[PDB]
Amino acid sequence: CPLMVKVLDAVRGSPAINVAVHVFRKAADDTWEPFASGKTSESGELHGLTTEEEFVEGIYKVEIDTKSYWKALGISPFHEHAEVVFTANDSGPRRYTIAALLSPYSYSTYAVVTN
Amino acid sequence: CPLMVKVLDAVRGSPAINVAVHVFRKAADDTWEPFASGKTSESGELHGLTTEEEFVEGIYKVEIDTKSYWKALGISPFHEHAEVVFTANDSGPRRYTIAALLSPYSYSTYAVVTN
Amino acid sequence: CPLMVKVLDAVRGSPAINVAVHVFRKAADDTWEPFASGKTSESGELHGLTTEEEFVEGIYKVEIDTKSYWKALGISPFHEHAEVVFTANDSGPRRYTIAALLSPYSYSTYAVVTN
Amino acid sequence: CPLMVKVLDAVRGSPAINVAVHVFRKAADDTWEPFASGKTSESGELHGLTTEEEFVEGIYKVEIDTKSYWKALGISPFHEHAEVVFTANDSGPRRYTIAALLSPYSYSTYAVVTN
Repeated sequence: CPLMVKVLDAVRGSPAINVAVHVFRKAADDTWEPFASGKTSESGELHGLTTEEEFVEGIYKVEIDTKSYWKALGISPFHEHAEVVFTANDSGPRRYTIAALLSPYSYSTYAVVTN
Repeated sequence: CPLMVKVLDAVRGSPAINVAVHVFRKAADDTWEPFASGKTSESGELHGLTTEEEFVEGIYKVEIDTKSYWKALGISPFHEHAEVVFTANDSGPRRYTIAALLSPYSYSTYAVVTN
Repeated sequence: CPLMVKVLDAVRGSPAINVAVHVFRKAADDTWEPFASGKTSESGELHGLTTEEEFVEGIYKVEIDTKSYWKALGISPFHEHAEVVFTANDSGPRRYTIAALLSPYSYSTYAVVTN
Repeated sequence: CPLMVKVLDAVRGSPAINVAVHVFRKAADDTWEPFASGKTSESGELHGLTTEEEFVEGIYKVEIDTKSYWKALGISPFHEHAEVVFTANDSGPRRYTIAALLSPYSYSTYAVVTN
């Protein structure tokens, strides 16, 4: 599991469950190519998006579909999405945890990168 | 104005208005002595807490009364208050802005220290 | 000034100065069209990006060029940029402040929407 | 494990290791009584602070000794401590994860509360 996404709801103090996550990788033509996607579990985590073989060096974008999450809770939020754009594996393979803490008019994102 | 406090509401996307703020200074007996207090304005800011003369080097605590703010909005919060403890240090002229971004189960606090 | 961008540096406790900011508007072909851009001032703020006339309802993206900011300071960052995607909605008069608090491996973004 | 503390370093994108954590509980005389303490592990987590029997209803303060952590990394930070003050178990026993994301001039704290 070289890439994991974790999403927390800062209004309820709970994992954000069933949040759609789309990962893209920048292609040589500079466009965003679909790479992997999934939904967060009951723990607010999304495991198994990729493998060490497929997760090569590159620029990746993790799009967390926060607006659909808040709309299902009856909240009209500010953001469409939370986006996390980063270069991965440029100094060799690493394990990445991308976390997002959500509120209707704010989000925080952090990364924990381990070798 | 050497010390200003700013509070933002991440649920409503607005300044957090009428939030009580208490500032304390650590005494020689290691207890916290009341130093200044007020309520945030319509802009979520609290100005005029102290003066350059009174705001000497020392350890200060800013307590932002977040629970009463959320309860007034009908929202169940986690924290009793947001706390910011810091040492004021003279290293040329300084102005301190202590900011807090609030959500019911999370807060971020930052300081902007300028000359 | 219906749209303002503010950027803060959580490592130095200062406004993030000379940060490039690019604003885009979603077009009918679903691509992102350049809309406005600038660099943050000495106060970490970027004013005058647009006018009430031009800033119509639509989906906007604010890209804050955080990686170039950290690299100029000699700090190894995680993100390529901080991204803020939102819909501008007319529901009475509105002023949008898009803020970003930056650290090398994390950022918080919030919006203050006032009348 | 009804109470766990997790600390992350937002400058390095790593767990914050060997961070001292002190927990206090408000006594009937309104003073803060020592309750539990420990140091974060290699994963930035602190487990085993208390038991379901000992972690009764009350107001608790989690003091994370951030200044000593940054000073060991050669950084003179703004805050003395990160403090998290909350009422626990007032609607019956709950499991609490108290997380803190650290930077030299800012900290964010969130809680994940599960039944």
